[PDB]
Amino acid sequence: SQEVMKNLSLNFGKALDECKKEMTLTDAINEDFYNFWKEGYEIKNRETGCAIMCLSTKLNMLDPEGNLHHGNAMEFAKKHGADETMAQQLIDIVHGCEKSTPANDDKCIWTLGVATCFKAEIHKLNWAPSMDVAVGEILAEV
Repeated sequence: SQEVMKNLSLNFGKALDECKKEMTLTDAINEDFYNFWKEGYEIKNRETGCAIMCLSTKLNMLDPEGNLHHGNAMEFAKKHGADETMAQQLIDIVHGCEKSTPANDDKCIWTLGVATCFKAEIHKLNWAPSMDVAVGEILAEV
C-alpha cells in the first residue's frame, strides 16, 4: 500500500490536537509523528507515546488492556482499500514488537518502544523510501 497508509490519516493527526488539549502536551510531537526517518534512533521525546496511545484509545485500535486489536485495526486499513497483506503485516509487526518490548512503569514509554519499532519495520520492509509527508502538514518548513 504505502499511499493508503499515509492517506488513511483523515483524523489520525487531526485528533493529535485534542489529545494535546486533554493531556496539555507540547507541540514538538508534531515533528515526532512527521516521518521518523533515521536508521535506528528511539527519539528522546516521551509524550509522543502518550499522544499515540490516546489516539489508539479514541480509535478503539486497542483492546481495553492495551494489546492491539487485529480486526479493529484492520477496519481502519480497509477504509481506503489497503493491501490485505500490508494491513496484516502492520498488525503482525505489533505482535513482534510487543514480543521484544518488555514492560514499563509508564504506558507511554511502553507504547513508544512498539511505536518506534513499527516505523522501523516499515523502513526495513522498504515501505518508506524517500516520499516524506507521511503524517503531518506543510506550514512553512523552517
